[PDB]
Amino acid sequence: SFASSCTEEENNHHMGIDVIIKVTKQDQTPTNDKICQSVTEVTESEDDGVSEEVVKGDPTTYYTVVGGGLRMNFGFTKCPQIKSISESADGNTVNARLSSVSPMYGIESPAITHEEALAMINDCAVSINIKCSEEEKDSNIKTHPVLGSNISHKKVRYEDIIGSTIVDIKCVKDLEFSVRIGDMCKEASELEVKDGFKYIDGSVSEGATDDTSLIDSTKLKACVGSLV
Repeated sequence: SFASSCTEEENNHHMGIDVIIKVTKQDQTPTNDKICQSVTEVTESEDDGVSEEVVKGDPTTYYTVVGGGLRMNFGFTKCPQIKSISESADGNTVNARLSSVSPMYGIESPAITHEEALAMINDCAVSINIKCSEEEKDSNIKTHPVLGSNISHKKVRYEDIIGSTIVDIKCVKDLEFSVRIGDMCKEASELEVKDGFKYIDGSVSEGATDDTSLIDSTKLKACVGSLV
């Protein structure tokens, strides 16, 4: 049930996901504000060569965002599709935002039942892997503005969404993360959830909290996707 706009209908939700992330690199790291160097998509459930099993696990789409002196890898398993990936940098910090796109922008997306949405909320899991990059090529920024999920990072019901968070401490000092799942047309109280953590000074704090100002989104730049 795809639609490119927001209509009034029960048990018919345009569910989306919006990931925001702010990384503070180590001082002793080489300068690199060259964001959106590359963005690649790939979906594999550990299903390929050398890894055969009787029971194959859930497939997982990985997004690798190279820029700002970092290689950011995000793994989504059973989550609303990601259609927009933006980034930005300044100083030793690099911000990135990965999300679905709301029918409000005129993009079409699936509308799922209230029940199907609750299960998705339960299964959807996001993995985080952040490595250093020496990549020096030019930013490959899009010509058009960043489209959004229409979901805000306000404090709402907590949901164990975020999984493994692995980072190369050489270039990564601090790291703040926020994940939001909800209706992209109109907030549905029971289907609005969020997960997040604040890795500061080597310490991790978890839980839902207001992150509407984690990053200044107006600074974000749309990254162009590529392959191979």
